[PDB]
Amino acid sequence: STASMAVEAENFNAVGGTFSDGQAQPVSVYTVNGNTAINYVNQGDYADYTIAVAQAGNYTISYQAGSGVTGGSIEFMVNENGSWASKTVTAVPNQGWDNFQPLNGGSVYLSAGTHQVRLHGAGSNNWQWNLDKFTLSN
Ligand SMILES: OC[C@H]1O[C@@H](O)[C@H](O)[C@H](O[C@@H]2O[C@H]3CO[C@@H]([C@@H]2O)[C@@H]3O[C@@H]2O[C@H](CO)[C@H](O)[C@H](O[C@@H]3O[C@H]4CO[C@@H]([C@@H]3O)[C@@H]4O[C@@H]3O[C@H](CO)[C@H](O)[C@H](O[C@@H]4O[C@H]5CO[C@@H]([C@@H]4O)[C@@H]5O)[C@H]3O)[C@H]2O)[C@H]1O
Ligand SMILES: [Ca+2]
Ligand SMILES: [Ca+2]
Ligand SMILES: [Cl-]
Ligand SMILES: [Cl-]
Ligand SMILES: [Cl-]
Repeated sequence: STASMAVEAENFNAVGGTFSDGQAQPVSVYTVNGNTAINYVNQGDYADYTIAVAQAGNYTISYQAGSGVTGGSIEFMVNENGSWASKTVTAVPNQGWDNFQPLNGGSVYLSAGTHQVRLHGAGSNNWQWNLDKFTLSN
């Protein structure tokens, strides 16, 4: 029943958000120290992923995330019946925008099948967090 899926944050299928950050897209990509990551993530911004799950299970969520402010949080959601269901919300420690640290995101039950996952800038701050990748582990 062991399974592990690392999803690169830069490999979103869509991004969105209202915050005016002056960029071409509401969430941007950059590289630092060979880590490609999403940045310019603001409050209300989100990044959508499609994930194929062979093995049903209660997966643990781990983010490689960083922030340079207090008040960023990653809300992990799954689309269930054309309706986003909030799964976990995780504050991101303020240890520097480029300083990615493993961050425990709680757990989410994923059936065998294909899931739409949303990572949403859920905290109070105008600026939220940067994200290298996240890993789902059973
Ligand atoms: O006599 C007294 C006055 O003298 C006069 O000469 C002056 O006019 C002055 O008047 C004041 O001037 C300042 C001080 O008070 C206000 C008054 O007008 C004014 O305040 C400034 O106003 C600015 C807008 O006009 C700004 O809001 C400024 O705030 C800052 O603006 C930028 C720079 O630093 C941040 C700060 O909010 C903001 O930058 C953003 O900060 C984010 C962290 O908060 C983050 O780093 C953003 O960047 C992102 O970081 C990582 C995530 O994604 C990417 C992205 O680059 C990256 O990986 C960043 O853009 C405010 O102080 C009298 O003194
Ligand atoms: Ca943004
Ligand atoms: Ca990455
Ligand atoms: Cl990926
Ligand atoms: Cl590194
Ligand atoms: Cl769950």
